[PDB]
Amino acid sequence: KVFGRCELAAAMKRHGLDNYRGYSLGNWVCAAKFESNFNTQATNRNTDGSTDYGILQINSRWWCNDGRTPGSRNLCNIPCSALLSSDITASVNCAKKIVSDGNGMNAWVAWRNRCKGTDVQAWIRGCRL
Ligand code: NA
Repeated sequence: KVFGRCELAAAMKRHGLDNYRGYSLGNWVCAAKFESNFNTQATNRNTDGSTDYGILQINSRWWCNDGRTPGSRNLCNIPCSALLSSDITASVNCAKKIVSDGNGMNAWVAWRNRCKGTDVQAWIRGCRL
């Protein structure tokens, strides 16, 4: 599923991401835009052989099991394919654990390089939220 901007904002708000650990909703929509272009089916391989999955590009090195990342962890206790679903529940619940791990949203390289320090509230402008 490719989400609309306000559609994703509304679903993220309903799942409790607005101001989660102090990050306003615009931060999460900005992160999703530059991580996956709002596409739940996005995948990208990393140099170490791990793979990033879903709308927030969650990494199999630490967070999910894809059966092809030996020696890795599965801290969200999910198969990585669950992160590709049109239902974003698993992605959001895993993201909540990531952002709580001490580095905040700096865990997402696209957020640090393209969202941090910008007017992130622009990403929810116009939405009925
Ligand atoms: Na893993």
